[PDB]
Amino acid sequence: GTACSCGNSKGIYWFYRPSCPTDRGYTGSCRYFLGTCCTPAD
Repeated sequence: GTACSCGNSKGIYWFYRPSCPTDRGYTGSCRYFLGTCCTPAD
């Protein structure tokens, strides 16, 4: 998986995908170099 971390939140970042499915319990959303970083705590 495309791992991404925001402080303490750990999740997955999507490549150029402006559509982050928040139904996966995503807590935060950060800008990762290659796309949208959707971070819950995985």
